[PDB]
Amino acid sequence: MATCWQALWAYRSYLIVFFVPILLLPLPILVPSKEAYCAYAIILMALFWCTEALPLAVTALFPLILFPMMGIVDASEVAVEYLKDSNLLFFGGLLVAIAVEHWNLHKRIALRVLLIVGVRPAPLILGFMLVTAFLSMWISNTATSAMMVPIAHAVLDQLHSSQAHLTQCMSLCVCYSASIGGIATLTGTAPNLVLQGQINSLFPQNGNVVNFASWFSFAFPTMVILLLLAWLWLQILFLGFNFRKNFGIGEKMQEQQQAAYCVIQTEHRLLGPMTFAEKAISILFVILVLLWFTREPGFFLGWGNLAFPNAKGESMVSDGTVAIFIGIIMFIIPSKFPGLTQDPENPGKLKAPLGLLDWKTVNQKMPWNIVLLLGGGYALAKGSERSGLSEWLGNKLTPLQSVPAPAIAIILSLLVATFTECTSNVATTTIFLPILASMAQAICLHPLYVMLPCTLATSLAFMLPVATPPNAIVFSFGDLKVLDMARAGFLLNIIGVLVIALAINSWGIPLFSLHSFPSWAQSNTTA
Amino acid sequence: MATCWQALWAYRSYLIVFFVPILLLPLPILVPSKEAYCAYAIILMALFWCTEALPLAVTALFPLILFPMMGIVDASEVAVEYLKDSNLLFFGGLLVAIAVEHWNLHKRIALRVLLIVGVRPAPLILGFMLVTAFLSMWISNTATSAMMVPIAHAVLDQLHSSQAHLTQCMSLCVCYSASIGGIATLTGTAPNLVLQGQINSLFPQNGNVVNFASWFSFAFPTMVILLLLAWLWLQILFLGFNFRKNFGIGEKMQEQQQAAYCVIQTEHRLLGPMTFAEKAISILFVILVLLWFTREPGFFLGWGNLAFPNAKGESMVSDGTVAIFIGIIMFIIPSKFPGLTQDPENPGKLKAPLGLLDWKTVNQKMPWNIVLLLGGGYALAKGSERSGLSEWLGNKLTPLQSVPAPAIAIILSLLVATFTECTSNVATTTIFLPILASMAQAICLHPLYVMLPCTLATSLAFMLPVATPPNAIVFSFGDLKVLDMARAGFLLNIIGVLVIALAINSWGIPLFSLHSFPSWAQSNTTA
Ligand SMILES: CCCCCCCCCCCCCCCCCC(=O)OC[C@H](COP(=O)(O)O)OC(=O)CCCCCCCCCCCCCCCCC
Ligand SMILES: CCCCCCCCCCCCCCCCCC(=O)OC[C@H](COP(=O)(O)O)OC(=O)CCCCCCCCCCCCCCCCC
Ligand SMILES: CC(C)CCC[C@@H](C)[C@H]1CC[C@H]2[C@@H]3CC=C4C[C@@H](OC(=O)CCC(=O)O)CC[C@]4(C)[C@H]3CC[C@]12C
Ligand SMILES: CC(C)CCC[C@@H](C)[C@H]1CC[C@H]2[C@@H]3CC=C4C[C@@H](OC(=O)CCC(=O)O)CC[C@]4(C)[C@H]3CC[C@]12C
Ligand SMILES: CCCCCc1ccc(/C=C/C(=O)Nc2ccccc2C(=O)O)cc1
Ligand SMILES: CCCCCc1ccc(/C=C/C(=O)Nc2ccccc2C(=O)O)cc1
Repeated sequence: MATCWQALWAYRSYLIVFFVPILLLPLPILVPSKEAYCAYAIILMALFWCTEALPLAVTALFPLILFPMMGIVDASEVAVEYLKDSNLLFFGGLLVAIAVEHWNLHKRIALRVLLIVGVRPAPLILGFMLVTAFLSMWISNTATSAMMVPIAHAVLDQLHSSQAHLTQCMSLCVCYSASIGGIATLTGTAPNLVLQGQINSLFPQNGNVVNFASWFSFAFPTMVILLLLAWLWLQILFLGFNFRKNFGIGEKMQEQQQAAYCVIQTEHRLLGPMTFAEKAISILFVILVLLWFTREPGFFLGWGNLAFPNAKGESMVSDGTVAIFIGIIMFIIPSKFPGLTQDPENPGKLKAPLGLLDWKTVNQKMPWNIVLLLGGGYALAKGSERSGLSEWLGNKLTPLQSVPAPAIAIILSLLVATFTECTSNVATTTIFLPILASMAQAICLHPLYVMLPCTLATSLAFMLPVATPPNAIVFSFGDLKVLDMARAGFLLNIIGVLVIALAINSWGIPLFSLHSFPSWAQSNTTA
Repeated sequence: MATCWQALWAYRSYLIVFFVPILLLPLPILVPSKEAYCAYAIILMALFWCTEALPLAVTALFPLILFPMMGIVDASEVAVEYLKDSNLLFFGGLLVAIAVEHWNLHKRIALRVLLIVGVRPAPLILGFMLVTAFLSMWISNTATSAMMVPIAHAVLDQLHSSQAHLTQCMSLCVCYSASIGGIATLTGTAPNLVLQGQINSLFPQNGNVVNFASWFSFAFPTMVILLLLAWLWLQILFLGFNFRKNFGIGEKMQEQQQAAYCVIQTEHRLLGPMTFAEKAISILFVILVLLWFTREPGFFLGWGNLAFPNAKGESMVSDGTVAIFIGIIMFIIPSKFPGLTQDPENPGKLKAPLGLLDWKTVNQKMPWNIVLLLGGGYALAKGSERSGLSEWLGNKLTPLQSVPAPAIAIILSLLVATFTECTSNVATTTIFLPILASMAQAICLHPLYVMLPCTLATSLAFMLPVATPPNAIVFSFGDLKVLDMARAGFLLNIIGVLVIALAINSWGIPLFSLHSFPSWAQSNTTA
């Protein structure tokens, strides 16, 4: 009787696997098209992540057994989508983070951070949101998340150990600041450069109206307002809304934080002179970031364009090649260089010191499930283009002409920021942007009024682990749930739409003259 | 004085990394072309595998940092070569081998094999060479090596434990029989079907001279002679040439083998009735092989052509899709199905049984280095086509016309079997075969006399771990060296050439009429 409601709650992860793909079978049966077959696979994988029925890397293997056997794409063509260039940037970025962790260099950094900032929950999070968003303005968002996530994990382990929901608030703040901060520069992310392509290709006489100096004046105050509104929402949701326990003001919080800071000062006064392994890894860490800043900056000419150019003039060497090249070097350098030890067998001959990385410790400490989880996001987005789901949704934005013009920028921002959680940012932008230019010419509206919110809203990807590859790197240590990401990222999409709709109707109107319909957007069909 | 020769022998793995890429710099400097830049990367990676200076998966990351920064191919195009379709067949094939190993089913199979064959070294190896070569005639060579290598490893662990150089002789015999046995049928391997394409496309009036019934009559006696000559060479090299210790004849070998067989009979009489986890995995193992036999057989119509066809008529579902689909199912089925246990925290609610596979045991027992080692072989072969190294070597076979005709089949077989150790079998065959047809028409020679040894010699890949993806699967357990493979595979290439040159000059002459220059190979330029 009452034992039936006990057992079925224990079997809740086996009842979802058996009853979710049956309850969605009205979709690929009643509307038999190739677009409905791709929408079935998107809802299915999004429901297996929130309920956590399967492991995260097992659900990412579902495009390998769905897209062939419903006719979307061949099996050999869906297989080469799983190890792209951004997978190797996560691979080589975590080869450095393993050698930092193994030689106790993460205990040196996490004690030097907490001596500067201090044991306070909320100013420590804002200290990590500012450095991550500042770094993401100049390098790729995957290179920032692969570097800052193992550092933010070592600070939390040194905070909790020295004190005897904060670990989810700090893992999400590095995920979100790497995506929010990338929109303040023209070369910050990838869909920002597509808008400069589609403006110079659609309207060839614009006179360079979208350059580095005018995009920065429009999108940098949007980044700062969206950052401080994301810090307030992440603090209210996961930490309390007390706003005095968070900053630690008053008594009974100054008694603990003096007793927590005096442990950190003692723990830092031990672990004295640095070893040879810490001196060689910290030098290789500065060289790795200095080669990321100056590889292809865009506003001057880096070493990736002087040496190694292609026919067009861009770089054949990406950010992943610099990360693999440094991680290979760590297999070569000895760890204790004059370390002639003795071997137990054949006493005889001597033994060599191990390198800064050996394969035995790389095989243990590597998050191999994230490499598959990131690869399952590309195959889910590639099958969305090969079926025609992006083209079908793009041809539904056209009858939105009979809405007043300030409300076309809001409805379009919601539809792009929802749809970009499934697909890629670069492929959504190059499809939608020719459609919105032809729609703006028909209702005597200026372009870059429906194209500028369409470019900024592809970077508001805050819910699912397949959009914005920063979203999957934060699951490398298993202290999160995918429900906890979707619980914080839903209202952050609606906050981010109301900020973009503020920046396009105030301080976006004078520096672009959005009230004129200028003389480079005419055609033979307008007037 | 004498301590200098002690220390430098200990540092032998750091002196090779520093002095091999300096001693080969005369190649990319003196002959500055794009073909010499690709030959430099091939010799470099082949020298780091034999001397074992770096780990096997680290050397496979070298096309990611070589081919971009010497102009061969872009970094984003060399990155999507590392997870192809045959990587996922090794992945899903080892998901089943982990669940077999974890639930002690490998102890049931390894005791049932040794009760049938018996503790004798040399007839046990021939028992594994026959079943592997028979299975490889009907399915892909990667699916046979992914299934038979964990079974042959469990027999050796049960042989050595029940007895108190054989472990290298048995790992290589499953590697070589999966490649040798695949040439006896037309649909056995991939370059065999390319010859039926290039014959029907070059000479359209051949009258179907290469079909299933005539290829089998020519290439099946070649497979059996090459198999028994490979069993004799592997036994002489690794085991002794005593030929009575191997078969175990005489006294002092019948005293041990009766005392070794009586341990196996006792060890098998324990481990009684099978559990639920052994009954569900053994049924999923028969269904996996039954779906591999009948997917796309070629001589009748499988389920891959009836259901899921493409526009041409072939299958959109490959052997990798069947292996992933079974390995996903093992995450769903419970292991002890009415297993309502108790949880220590909240005594209260109950707990669910784990599946047949959980991610904690997959993350430990998976050979993740072989997935990278197999991917480094495709990127090394793809960069050989994008530079033009295969085209350059193909245009050097043309001036071989002024050699007597039985010696053109031997020289060409040596040059293909050497060059195929670096590149792929399918891409070497589709480049070389149009060149040899045009060379055969100019010296009044029959085709399929220089094309039939060119098709059979792309399957004699026995030295390096990048050719024939069976060659990299045998390193999954680390009991081999790459030098031990190259020490057995060098003379097996010269043995395999002298067998092909026997089958093309005896019993290859009457059933193809190779002495006639028939009426379908004429042109406007011949006579
Ligand atoms: C404002 C909050 C900032 C929080 C910053 C969090 C992110 C830190 C990223 C660290 C990146 C490290 C790159 C590699 C470094 C290699 C060198 C190395 O390890 O040397 C040993 C060094 C410790 O040397 P030792 O003291 O001799 O043991 O360890 C370090 O990693 C150095 C500390 C790095 C982080 C410092 C961040 C300071 C930001 C200050 C911003 C302004 C604060 C204003 C408010 C306070 C005013 C007083
Ligand atoms: C000739 C040498 C043959 C050597 C064969 C080596 C390769 C064996 C491949 C085994 C593939 C197993 C697929 C999955 C099986 C699931 C079922 C299962 O495990 O059932 C429990 C079963 C044991 O059941 P139990 O006895 O109740 O514990 O275990 C097995 O896996 C069955 C044994 C499989 C291998 C048998 C090979 C026999 C070949 C005979 C060829 C002719 C020999 C001529 C000379 C001797 C004459 C007397
Ligand atoms: C539940 C787990 C353990 C296994 C996988 C179940 C689902 C995730 C997928 C895998 C195979 C899928 C099926 C693969 C192919 C088809 C055929 C498809 O219809 C056609 O292809 C009709 C013919 C055509 O128009 O081409 C309708 C959906 C369906 C049944 C799919 C329904 C959803 C299925 C069962
Ligand atoms: C030894 C490990 C620790 C680091 C890597 C060393 C070698 C494996 C590779 C990596 C980079 C390679 C270099 C990359 C580029 C070039 C330029 C190349 O010449 C040109 O490209 C000339 C200009 C042109 O014609 O395009 C000659 C080889 C060289 C020096 C390569 C020599 C071999 C190098 C040093
Ligand atoms: C299928 C993919 C989507 C998953 C379903 C889903 C899950 C969560 C949410 C967002 C809930 C939320 O934002 N709730 C709150 C609001 C205001 C204050 C506190 C909360 C709170 O939940 O704590 C939306 C949708
Ligand atoms: C750079 C890639 C090639 C590696 C170099 C290389 C390594 C090994 C060999 C083959 C040696 C061999 O076959 N030797 C023997 C012959 C007859 C009986 C016993 C042996 C024996 O070595 O035990 C050839 C070349």
